[PDB]
Amino acid sequence: MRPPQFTRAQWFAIQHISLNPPRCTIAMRAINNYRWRCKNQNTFLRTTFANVVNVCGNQSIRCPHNRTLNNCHRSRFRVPLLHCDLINPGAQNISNCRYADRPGRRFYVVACDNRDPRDSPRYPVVPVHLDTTI
Ligand SMILES: Nc1ncnc2c1ncn2[C@@H]1O[C@H](COP(=O)(O)O)[C@@H](O)[C@H]1OP(=O)(O)O
Repeated sequence: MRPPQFTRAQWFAIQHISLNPPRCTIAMRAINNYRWRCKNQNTFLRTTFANVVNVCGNQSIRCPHNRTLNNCHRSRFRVPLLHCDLINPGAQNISNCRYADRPGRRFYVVACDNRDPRDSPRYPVVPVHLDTTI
């Protein structure tokens, strides 16, 4: 459940965009604050919001994880990433979750939609979901 105070685009940036992320255990705290249980896995794309918006404006394709949607877009280049892996599953409380940091590099596929009235008018079309990385 995305917290109502944030638009889909804002929650996407909070969960998946970070050029220079801190350790996973630290970065994930803000995200787990709004959940019932700690997130098992989360990926941060080391790029800028502006760059993802550009990927939105390219060739459209069916979303791999949900082919009924023809609103996905694949990046042209592989981008560095930071995978955050949960260490204590079901174990420790949602207050003391620790993560392992794991670097990676690949293409990403995002679903994009029309901006929310609360979003910046500068970007008519914005990224709202990370479908997968290849
Ligand atoms: N509207 C949506 N469309 C597609 N995937 C979604 C949507 N809402 C949540 N998800 C994805 O479902 C999974 C489980 O959601 P949750 O843990 O909140 O229940 C996550 O990978 C999440 O993506 P995301 O990682 O961006 O949150």
